[PDB]
Amino acid sequence: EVIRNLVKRYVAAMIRNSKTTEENFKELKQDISSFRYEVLDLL
Amino acid sequence: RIPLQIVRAETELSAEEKAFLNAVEKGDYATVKQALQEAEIYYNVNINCMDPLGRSALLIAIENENLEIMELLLNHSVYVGDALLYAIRKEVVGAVELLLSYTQFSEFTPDITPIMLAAHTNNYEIIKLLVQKRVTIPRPHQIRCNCVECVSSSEVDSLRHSRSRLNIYKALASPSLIALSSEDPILTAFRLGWELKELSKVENEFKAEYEELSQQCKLFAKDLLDQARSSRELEIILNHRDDLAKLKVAIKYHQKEFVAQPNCQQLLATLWYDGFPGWRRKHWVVKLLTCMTIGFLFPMLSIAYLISPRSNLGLFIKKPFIKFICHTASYLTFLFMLLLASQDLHVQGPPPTVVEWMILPWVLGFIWGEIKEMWDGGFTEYIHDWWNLMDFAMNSLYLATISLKIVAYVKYNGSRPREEWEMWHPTLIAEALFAISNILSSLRLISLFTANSHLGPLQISLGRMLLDILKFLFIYCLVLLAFANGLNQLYFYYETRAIDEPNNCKGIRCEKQNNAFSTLFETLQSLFWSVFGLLNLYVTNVKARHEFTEFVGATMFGTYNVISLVVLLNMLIAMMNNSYQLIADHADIEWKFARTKLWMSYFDEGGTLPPPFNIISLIQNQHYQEVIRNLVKRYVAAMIRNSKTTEENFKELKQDISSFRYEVLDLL
Amino acid sequence: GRMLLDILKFLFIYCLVLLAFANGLNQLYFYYETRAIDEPNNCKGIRCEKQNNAFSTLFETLQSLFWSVFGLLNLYVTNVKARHEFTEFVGATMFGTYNVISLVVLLNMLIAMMNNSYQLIADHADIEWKFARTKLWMSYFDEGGTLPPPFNI
Amino acid sequence: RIPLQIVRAETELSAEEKAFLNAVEKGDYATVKQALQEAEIYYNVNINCMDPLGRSALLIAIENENLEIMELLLNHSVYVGDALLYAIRKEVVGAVELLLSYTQFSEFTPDITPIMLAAHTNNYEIIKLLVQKRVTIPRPHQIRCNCVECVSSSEVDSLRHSRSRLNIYKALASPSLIALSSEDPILTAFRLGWELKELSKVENEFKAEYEELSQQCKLFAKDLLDQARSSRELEIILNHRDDLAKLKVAIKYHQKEFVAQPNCQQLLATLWYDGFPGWRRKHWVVKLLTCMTIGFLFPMLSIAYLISPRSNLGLFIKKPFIKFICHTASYLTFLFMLLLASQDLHVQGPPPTVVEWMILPWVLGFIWGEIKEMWDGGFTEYIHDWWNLMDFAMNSLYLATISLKIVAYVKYNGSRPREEWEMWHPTLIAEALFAISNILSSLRLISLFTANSHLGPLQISLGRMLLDILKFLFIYCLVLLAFANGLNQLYFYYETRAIDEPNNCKGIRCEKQNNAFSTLFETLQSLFWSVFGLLNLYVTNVKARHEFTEFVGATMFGTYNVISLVVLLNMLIAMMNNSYQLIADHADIEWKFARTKLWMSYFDEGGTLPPPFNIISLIQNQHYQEVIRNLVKRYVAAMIRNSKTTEENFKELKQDISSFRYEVLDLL
Amino acid sequence: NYEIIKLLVQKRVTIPRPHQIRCNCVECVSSSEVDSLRHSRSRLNIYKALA
Ligand SMILES: CC(C)CCC[C@@H](C)[C@H]1CC[C@H]2[C@@H]3CC=C4C[C@@H](OC(=O)CCC(=O)O)CC[C@]4(C)[C@H]3CC[C@]12C
Ligand SMILES: CC(C)CCC[C@@H](C)[C@H]1CC[C@H]2[C@@H]3CC=C4C[C@@H](OC(=O)CCC(=O)O)CC[C@]4(C)[C@H]3CC[C@]12C
Ligand SMILES: Cn1c(=O)n(CCCO)c(=O)c2c1nc(Oc1cccc(Cl)c1)n2Cc1ccc(Cl)cc1
Ligand SMILES: Cn1c(=O)n(CCCO)c(=O)c2c1nc(Oc1cccc(Cl)c1)n2Cc1ccc(Cl)cc1
Ligand SMILES: Cn1c(=O)n(CCCO)c(=O)c2c1nc(Oc1cccc(Cl)c1)n2Cc1ccc(Cl)cc1
Ligand SMILES: [Ca+2]
Ligand SMILES: [Ca+2]
Ligand SMILES: [Zn+2]
Ligand SMILES: [Zn+2]
Ligand SMILES: [Zn+2]
Repeated sequence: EVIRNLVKRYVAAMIRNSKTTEENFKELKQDISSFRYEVLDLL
Repeated sequence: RIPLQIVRAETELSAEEKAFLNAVEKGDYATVKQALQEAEIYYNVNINCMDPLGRSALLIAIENENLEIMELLLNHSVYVGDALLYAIRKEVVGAVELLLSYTQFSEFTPDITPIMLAAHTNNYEIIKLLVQKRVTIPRPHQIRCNCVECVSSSEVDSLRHSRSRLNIYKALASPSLIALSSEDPILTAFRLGWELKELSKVENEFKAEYEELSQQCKLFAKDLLDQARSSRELEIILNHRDDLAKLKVAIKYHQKEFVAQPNCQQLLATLWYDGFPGWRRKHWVVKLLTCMTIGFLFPMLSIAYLISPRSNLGLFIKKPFIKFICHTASYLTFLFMLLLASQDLHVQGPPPTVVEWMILPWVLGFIWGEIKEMWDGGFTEYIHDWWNLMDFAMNSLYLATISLKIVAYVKYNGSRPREEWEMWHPTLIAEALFAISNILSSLRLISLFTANSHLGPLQISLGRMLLDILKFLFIYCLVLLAFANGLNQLYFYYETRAIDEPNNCKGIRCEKQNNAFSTLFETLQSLFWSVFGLLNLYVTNVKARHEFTEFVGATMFGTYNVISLVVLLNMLIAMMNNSYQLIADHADIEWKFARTKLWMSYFDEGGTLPPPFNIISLIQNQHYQEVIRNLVKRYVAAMIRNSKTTEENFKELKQDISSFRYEVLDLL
Repeated sequence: GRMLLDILKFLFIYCLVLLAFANGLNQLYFYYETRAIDEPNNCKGIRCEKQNNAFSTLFETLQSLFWSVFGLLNLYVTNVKARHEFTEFVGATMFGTYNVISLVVLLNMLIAMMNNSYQLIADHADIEWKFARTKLWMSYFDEGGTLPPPFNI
Repeated sequence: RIPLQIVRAETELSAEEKAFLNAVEKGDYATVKQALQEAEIYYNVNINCMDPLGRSALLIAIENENLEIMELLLNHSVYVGDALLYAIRKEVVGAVELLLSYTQFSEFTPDITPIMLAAHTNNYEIIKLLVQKRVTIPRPHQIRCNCVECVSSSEVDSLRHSRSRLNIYKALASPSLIALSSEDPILTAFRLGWELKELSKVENEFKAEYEELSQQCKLFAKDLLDQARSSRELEIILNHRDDLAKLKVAIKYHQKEFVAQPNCQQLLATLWYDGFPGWRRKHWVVKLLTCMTIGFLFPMLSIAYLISPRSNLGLFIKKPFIKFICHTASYLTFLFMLLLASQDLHVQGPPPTVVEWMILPWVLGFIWGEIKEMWDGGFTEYIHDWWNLMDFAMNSLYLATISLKIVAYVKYNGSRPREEWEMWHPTLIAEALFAISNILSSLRLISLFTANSHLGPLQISLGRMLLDILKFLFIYCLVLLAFANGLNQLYFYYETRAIDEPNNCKGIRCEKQNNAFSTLFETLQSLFWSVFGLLNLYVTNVKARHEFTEFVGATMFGTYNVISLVVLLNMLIAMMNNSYQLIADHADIEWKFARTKLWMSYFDEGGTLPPPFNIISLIQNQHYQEVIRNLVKRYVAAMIRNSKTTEENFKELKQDISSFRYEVLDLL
Repeated sequence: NYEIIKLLVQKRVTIPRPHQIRCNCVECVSSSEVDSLRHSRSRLNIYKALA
């Protein structure tokens, strides 16, 4: 049970540390362009 | 093959519970609202379900900075436990206010409170929002407290108690939490940093965290001082009493960065050159000539102060730079007389000469000044100098010299040649003590390297490398004693009388060295002098034909040489290199702190005359408060600007784009 | 050349220590000064085969403390003809403390200072050298001084 | 007051020309299209107008990655000069293809061409697009070319010529441009890096740029090798002929990173331990015992190879590790015999003893092996070793020793005691030469530290610090010669005959040193030995009572001591510290290169027997091409992935958002 | 990546067991002789997965 608690805490802490690249900007551009194409088609 | 499975299993989400969480993550407001409305009727989706990462719907909404979905979840009465802590850690203004207006796994320890976490984040907006209410932080006990509660908590759970104390001190040492809710932020920062340094000393573990908290408080004080925009404000700050009272308080708490502030140093320099208004812009030759002229006239200035303090010359010595020059010139003349004191020697206990009669008043002035400083400043201040130790040694040696001179004068009258004097004759001991005192007096000039720009930081560096030297001293002494014991044990059998020696000289200080290792004292001296190569090799030889014993002694001596020179001395060089590289970054700040202490030592009325001539509130609080308010405003604005000028940012951007996309698609 | 500045800075502290211990040793030893005739070869001072009167005068004391840096001062110079063993031990202790400072403490500190300064000035060595070499080259661009000595006269 | 105005004025934009440029910057397609259509009718807006930064409308559109507005401008026939260069530098795929299909200020020099700029950017997509057409890059001339065109261009404009050459070599050294359009990328990278290193040597200026281009080519070759996925591919690569031919070519071009490749080293290690299959996983004691057993049996293996090379023992010595062990054991036995050679001495020119008779075949084998290596390998390879210099010195000294022994044997018969022999007697010179040869032979073992993991990189570091030692040698020698000249000039008047000396011994190697500075040769030796403290101080004394001369000589000697020890030796220590810190990062690669050379030296059939026993295509090209194609694909994919895994990115995001906003607003 | 690793471990997935550091079985020596590069790469990948 102690190990289960430690593993939960470690996973949460390491995910937090990782959360706190050019591919990110590419994904942002992709999202904007997909939204733009959807809006243009709908209109 | 290695089978891989889930050792610690959990409760999996249902197909709907996963679609609902995915909708929350994507920010689709319409589907989340539909799921929330359907859960009230059909009870098919648990709105409080976690995810494989442990986050619930509310935590997902908070992490994405989606205020609309967050508020929608809050209106449906979802579990909100510890959500405020996640909102505060995320440093999102919307989540707090939303949440403020309203044993599972948690990423925060049970002792964390909203105000404590906000102070940990050092976020001025959220800290101010929480301080707007009635919030409190528990008072930590004394560093060395021994009450029943402290010992009970330490014994029951040392880890929990230590963690709680560290969290409390992290909360209190927050620059934003000191900017608010603190009468005197500068004094609070000083004392809090001092207490954190003391805790770092006491707490062998967690030492780095307390050190960094103390350094953070020191930097906060320095930045508050940096926000000053006029000389009036700086004077008001430094002269505030809880002159230069607050500067003295800063010096007491070892606030080196605060003292070495460029504006603080500029004000201290304007005070330092009281007489000369344009000393900053002068040539080297002009400054040197002025210093020489002032130094050569120190007796005149001292006499003028003695006769009439209120005159163009009487009060000219009370100026700090002039007073320093006069004291330095007096000490230089004393050293010159000490040098001249060695320019009939058969008289046993001779009367003091003219040079000694001139030296005596300087020694009396030194002793009187030391005891006057002890009487005025106190005891702790006297022993904190660490330069008063050499002064005490000098004064004691001079007093012993005078006592032995008196004893030899009143116990001997005849003129017997020195060749047949006793080994412990009073005159010889007095002369040896006087020579040691002369060495110490001339070495006392090191403390004046602080006043110089080129010699000050170098003196600081050498003084701080003396600590590495001291650390190496212990291991060297252990090795030296070990090999001295071995060599003495081997060689003490062949000890020879001084008569047997070719010139009736025994020991290593003879032209032909002998009996190098016969006694432990002589063995220690021989191993000392072999470091400098002054011990000859034939000292490892004995008259008897014991070639094995001679070779074994020679091998012990060679191993001692190898260690002490090849291994220990090079290790000392490496340690000095590392320490000097470490302390080269902070040399300027330490030097400016030391020089400020030196300058302030000459600001006081007492001790104006150098030896031997020394033996012959509401409105102030209001002004300080308004200046502090201006400083806090400026500091907050500057630090917010600096922070403004992560993957979570891109996640928030994606969340905003997706929410906009879903809204547009629904509307169309 | 740029490390010569660190050497110069260390020179002041070394000279202060040297003068202090020279004053102490001279004060201790000037009573036992001996004439050159009394010496075995009529040679007085430290540049004799048997060193003598190392600390009898301040000038000789300064030279003796200088040569002890290089190990050329023998230990028996701390010995006097009279049986004043306390005086001899005190002089030997002063000499040993001077040795300890000047060699163990001061010389290693000088080495550390030189290491730091050389590491600091290694980045800009090329630019400084090119500036100096440009000055040297331009010194030979002028008509004056074309003929080297002795042809210039 | 200082008036501030525009010294170099330009032509300001009109109110419309500014609104049109602002519309282009914001990405509003509708307003830009309206302005373009209105300009054709009213001619009120110059479509080619610049901005305060010099950018035109097309440059603004390219910089914002706005393909729609760009294409709209292109359809209206705007000025397009040098726009392709900006599109290529921006590394935007859309701009090129758009522009490809179709003296003002420019940010690119006139010698820049589209393919050259694309190669500079090292962008595989654009480089491939440009190579799809028929594009060429000018061939740079020889590094030391002396044709009329090169000298004419250098004299007319040295700056332009140097810039053009550097740009061409930047284009050619592009990893992407070598991945395409190159028959053998590995060989191309090797030779291009070699030529760039040679240019860096020749070009005193621009040295850093050529160095970094060469390093980039070396890294490209190493990465191409890194993309290998099987041992078959690695063998095909290393064995390709334009065995291990390509590895030898890499070693020739000093491709240290390519040679120190872990897979290359693993293959070389499998070749190195031919006999032992499991040497990688063995204990220290087992390896040591095996090495000792093989070394003690080296004569047996040599004899077995001599008698029948085709046997379990005849060909057991041809294995590289076994051959190395046998040669090392042979050299160790030679050194052991050299040590034993010093265990009647009055015979003038005695016959060689049994130990000398055993030593002679080893010397003959050494000489024969050296001349055989010279005959087989060549001259440049022989002199590139830099270890053959010590071997040549040893062989010459041994030959001189043998010649002098023969001369003394056939010119002397009587047995005269050595005390009355001539100073230049042949036996004495022969013995001195033999002793020097013994020193050199024993010192020759340094080259075997390469084979060891712990001793190899240390030897590399010490060898590379020998260069700093050599650099310090010149300044030390200048100082030494200067002070030797001064001391000799001062002291040569008091030169005394050897008879006048107490023991008829003259010079500094006597028990009482004398005439230390009488002659220049003796003065040089005396200043040398004072470095180690072996020169006594009384050598600065003269018989005459010239106390001024003695003091001046002593002061010269003291200044020499101060310089050579305090100043020069500490500066040497500082230089060594800096150089060792610099070369500690690359120690492993250099050591692995040196060890690869050592291992490959034992791969050849020639020189198998150690002394003294030495004196008794289309399908290969196709396989290499397919392997290279796979490597290039993998390298391109990996480098694109690495690059994927700026303020201009945020500017492009803002441009996309604003263009979407304007389109939506117009539609609504 | 904890999420994807958990997703894959939700199924029945296995990772091959590396042999002894100094293993001398027929399979290890056969793989080493046939392709040393491939065998070394596979071992390193397995230990990267397990660590
Ligand atoms: C160096 C050898 C020859 C022994 C010298 C003995 C004294 C003559 C020297 C040694 C240290 C020197 C002192 C080192 C420090 C200073 C700082 C200096 O103050 C300044 O640098 C000017 C700026 C300022 O302090 O306000 C005044 C000279 C003084 C007292 C020096 C005066 C002369 C001193 C005492
Ligand atoms: C050190 C003092 C006592 C003089 C010793 C003389 C020799 C007995 C020593 C000195 C250097 C030694 C050599 C240093 C280098 C090596 C590398 C070593 O090769 C290895 O490290 C095993 C791995 C491999 O090379 O394949 C073989 C032993 C050998 C030749 C050593 C054999 C013994 C040597 C010649
Ligand atoms: C510590 N020490 C020492 O005290 N004396 C003085 C002896 C009394 O004259 C040495 O002479 C000495 C030494 N260390 C050494 O070199 C090493 C280095 C590593 C391991 C060993 Cl074992 C020795 N030597 C030189 C030497 C080498 C071989 C032989 Cl056979 C004999 C002398
Ligand atoms: C400065 N100095 C010195 O001048 N001489 C010459 C004296 C005249 O022969 C030393 O012999 C000496 C020394 N320093 C030392 O080692 C330490 C190290 C740290 C603290 C102390 Cl107190 C001593 N020694 C060795 C020694 C140790 C114990 C004893 Cl009882 C006696 C001698
Ligand atoms: C270079 N040199 C030297 O050769 N001898 C040998 C002379 C022959 O015995 C020294 O004795 C010497 C020295 N350097 C020194 O210390 C400094 C340090 C900085 C500047 C000066 Cl000027 C001197 N000394 C000690 C000394 C100081 C003052 C006096 Cl008055 C006399 C001797
Ligand atoms: Ca004091
Ligand atoms: Ca060779
Ligand atoms: Zn308590
Ligand atoms: Zn050409
Ligand atoms: Zn196996």
